[PDB]
Amino acid sequence: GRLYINRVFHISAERMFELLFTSSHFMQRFANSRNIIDVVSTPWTVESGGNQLRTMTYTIVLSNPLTGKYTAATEKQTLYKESREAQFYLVDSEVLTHDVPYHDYFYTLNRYCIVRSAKQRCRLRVSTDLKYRKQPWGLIKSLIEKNSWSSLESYFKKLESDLLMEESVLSQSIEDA
Ligand SMILES: CC(C)CCCC[C@](C)(O)[C@H]1CC[C@H]2[C@@H]3CC=C4C[C@@H](O)CC[C@]4(C)[C@H]3CC[C@@]21C
Repeated sequence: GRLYINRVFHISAERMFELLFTSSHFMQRFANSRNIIDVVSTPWTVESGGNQLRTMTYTIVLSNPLTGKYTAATEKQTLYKESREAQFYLVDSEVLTHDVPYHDYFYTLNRYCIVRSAKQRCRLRVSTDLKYRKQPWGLIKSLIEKNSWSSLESYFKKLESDLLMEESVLSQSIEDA
């Protein structure tokens, strides 16, 4: 679909994963700045396949005249079995909206890839794709496209800006010790 973040940070692959995929204060501050409230999540849970599973719910406060003031959302995060601690993290995040128009007809798939670059460095790669169900006809999908890609771009750029500010204070704190 679209590649929104491709960057090497001066944060370890371990710390980057715990920043993004645990109930970190970093994520709480970032979600608030994006008007995402009432974040509820699970711990990472193992299943028979070997992959790990984490699910979240939250409410997105919307600025769209075509939508209501709020929409419920559900996120299912899949950490693939191929991941190795502090070395390689590959998460597939599927996001469902529940109160926007045509919410039954599409969802979003975000793939997060964290690979350790050096000793305290990592490369984060986030790609985004829209998925469709029930075969939305004609005008429905073009409306979905024009009301998603720009909001997803705005979302992940603010995350990259916050990760860079995090990199600047965390790498300094580690280096100074
Ligand atoms: C047809 C037309 C009336 C639809 C308009 C309303 C749709 C929204 C509001 O335009 C949706 C579409 C994609 C939705 C985003 C998809 C993925 C994520 C990543 C996750 O971490 C945090 C929530 C977030 C940013 C979702 C936010 C809500 C988005 C942006």
